[PDB]
Amino acid sequence: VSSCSEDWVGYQRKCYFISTVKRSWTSAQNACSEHGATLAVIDSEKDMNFLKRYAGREEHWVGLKKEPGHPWKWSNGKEFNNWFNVTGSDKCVFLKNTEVSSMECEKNLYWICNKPYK
Amino acid sequence: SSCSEDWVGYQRKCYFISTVKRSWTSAQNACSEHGATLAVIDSEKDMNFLKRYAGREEHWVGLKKEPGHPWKWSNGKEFNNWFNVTGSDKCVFLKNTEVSSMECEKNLYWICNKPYK
Ligand SMILES: [Cl-]
Ligand SMILES: [Cl-]
Ligand SMILES: [Cl-]
Repeated sequence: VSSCSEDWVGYQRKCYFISTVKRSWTSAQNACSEHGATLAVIDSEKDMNFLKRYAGREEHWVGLKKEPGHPWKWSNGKEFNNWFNVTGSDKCVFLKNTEVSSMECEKNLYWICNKPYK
Repeated sequence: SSCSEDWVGYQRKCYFISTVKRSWTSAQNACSEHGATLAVIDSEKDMNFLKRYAGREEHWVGLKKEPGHPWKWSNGKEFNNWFNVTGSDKCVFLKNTEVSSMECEKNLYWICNKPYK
């Protein structure tokens, strides 16, 4: 048995899936959830650097969302402590090779899921 | 299991992206130190992954042409020219928007790969 599917990317004890189609943050989260994953949680600078580089030119949703009145929360429930900057003031976070920013959640963007190694 | 620490697993191969720029030969030797070779590309999936993994900077991969011999992959498989290598040099590099060639003695980042079981 192996830690990740052959069509997922394994890095630093997490398996990643990068989508081939664009959908809303909520639909993407649902799609990750169908595969025992969440929209990507980023634990380290290593994880961030890998994610931004690979994302490339195109915006990709990741597992971070900010609701007015609540702290920033990762999709696995872990509170986010703002160790990286997120520009803009929209609820849903995306990244790409040159930015980590925010956009309206209903916008159709590519996405990235992750889950622990099996 | 999986690829080792600091390696990336995709399509039953483990990949490693360098943090320093070196000649193609020095790069191949560095890969060899870790049971790998400069990246070999078996499929369109591998190619698309490698170009994305490489990002914006040029990275050496395991394709090289000795001017009296055909093109050959670092794992011994002859290259069937399923993609074009532009430029005018012996050693192949790629990045997210390009596969081309450069003088082998030039210092570029590199990507290693190895199968895995
Ligand atoms: Cl998809
Ligand atoms: Cl290195
Ligand atoms: Cl360097």
